Amino acid sequence: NASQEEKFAETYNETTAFNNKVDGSAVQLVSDKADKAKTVDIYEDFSCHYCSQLAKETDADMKKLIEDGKVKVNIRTMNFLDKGEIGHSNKAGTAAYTIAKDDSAQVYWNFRTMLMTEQQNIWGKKELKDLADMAKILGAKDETVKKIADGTYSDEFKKIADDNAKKLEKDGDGQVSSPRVFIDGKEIKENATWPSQIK
Repeated sequence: NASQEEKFAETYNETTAFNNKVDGSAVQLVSDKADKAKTVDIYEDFSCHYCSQLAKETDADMKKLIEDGKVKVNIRTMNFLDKGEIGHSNKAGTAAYTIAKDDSAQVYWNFRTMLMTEQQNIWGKKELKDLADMAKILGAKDETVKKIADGTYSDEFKKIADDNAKKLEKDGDGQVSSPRVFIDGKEIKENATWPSQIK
């Protein structure tokens, strides 16, 4: 509820030292320290439990690898859990994409963490205007908040999600599911420990 959400500003308030941009259908996270960095593709859906668990398990180790220039992470959001409808995966994904495209890496990172951590509490209960309010609490620019509420990128996001599903089908084993992690194009078997592959 509203009073709970005000406190998110304390809860989801990590600092970041990397850049964010949209590259094709990826949200690319990479720092200026990148030095022969490995490309890490992460296919995920904001309604998916195992994606939320993976984020909880790996986000701290991932953040450091990005900051230190060891990896370039492509967050490749999908929306299959909405089963073709415009549901939570699309709304949450659109909101996060809007921040990724127009706003700071720090707000993006904290918003993504929030969506994954709060997943079961918020699934199906947040419209774009509500996600916009959450983005404001987490520091998004005024225009970003407006674009989330307005669904300015809803259609763009539909294509992002479809494009990531198509890429996953081509690059993997043909199955589209999530979460999935690839390092330099090779699928990782135990996703929960992928950061430990990076030396």
